[PDB]
Amino acid sequence: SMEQVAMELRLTELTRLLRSVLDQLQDKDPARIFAQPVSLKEVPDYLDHIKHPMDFATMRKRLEAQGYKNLHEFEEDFDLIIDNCMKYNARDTVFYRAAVRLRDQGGVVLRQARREVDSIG
Repeated sequence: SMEQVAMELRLTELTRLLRSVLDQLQDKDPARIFAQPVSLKEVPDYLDHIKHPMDFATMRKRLEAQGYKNLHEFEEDFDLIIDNCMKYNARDTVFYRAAVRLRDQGGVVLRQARREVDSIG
């Protein structure tokens, strides 16, 4: 149908906007701490602690399959990156501190993303 096409164009355009959001958030992680999944070879107990691992590569895979229907779903995944790190790692670690800085800096980017998503529809 023509409606299904129009819906698909909307999803494509959301995917375009989320790709730019993802790039801007990942720039706030210059150490690449959150770039890839925590290695289960290197942290073999990880899944005993963290039930839903997340990282920027995993988000990018979902994004490119157009697997984010709305901004809320994308934000859920970004918040998992931060929140998983802040639980597994202690306050006095470079990992925890990296997550706090990513959260704080990312907030700005996400605030305007929400306005753009609503504005453009």
